[PDB]
Amino acid sequence: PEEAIRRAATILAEQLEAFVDLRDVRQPEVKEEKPEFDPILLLPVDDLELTVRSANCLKAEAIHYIGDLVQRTEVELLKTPNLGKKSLTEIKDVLASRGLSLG
DNA sequence: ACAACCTCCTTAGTACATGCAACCATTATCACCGCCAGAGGTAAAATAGTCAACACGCACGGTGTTAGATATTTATCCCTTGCGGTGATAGATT
Repeated sequence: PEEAIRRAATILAEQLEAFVDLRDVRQPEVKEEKPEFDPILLLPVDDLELTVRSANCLKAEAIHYIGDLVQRTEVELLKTPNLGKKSLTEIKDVLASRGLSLG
C-alpha cells in the first residue's frame, strides 16, 4: 500500500464528469493555496530532490521533514522502510547545497 | 403424677433488585387583658455634623485640528499546477 496509492487513488480523475463542469463552462473562481517557503526547518524531505517512491517510503518512517534528517549520519542512517539505491547513494552532498550537513 | 398426643385455637414472622419523575397542604383553640417593665418615645446636648452659602479650584469631555494609519489600489514576484519523460523503485534474487 506504500506503492499502490499515488496514481492508484487519482483514479478520482475518472469520477468527476458528474460534478465539476459537467459540460463546457469553467467559471472565474480560484484555487486559493498554502505556501511555506525554502529553506525553512519545517519543510518536507522532498525539498532535497528525490528518486521515484523513495519519497513515499522515506516519509513513512515519520521522518517527513528535513529538520531531523540532520541526525542521520553514516553510522546509524538505516531505520527507514525500503529506500534501497540511487536516493541512498550520493544525495548527501547536494543536501549540503541547499545547506544541511551530517557528522 | 406426668407425658405428649388428637384436633382445629390464634398468634405473627417474613415478602428480591437497579433507576427516574414530583408538588409540599390540613386543624382551631375565647389568650382572653391585666400589670409594668426598664422601655418606648422624644425633648434637649452629647458624639460632634449637616449642606447651603460663597467662595474655591479642578477634571473632564467635546469640539476642533492634526496626525498617521490602514485598506485600498496598483503591480510585481514566487510557488504552484498539471503534464510528461522516464525514473532504481518494489522486492526477488544474489
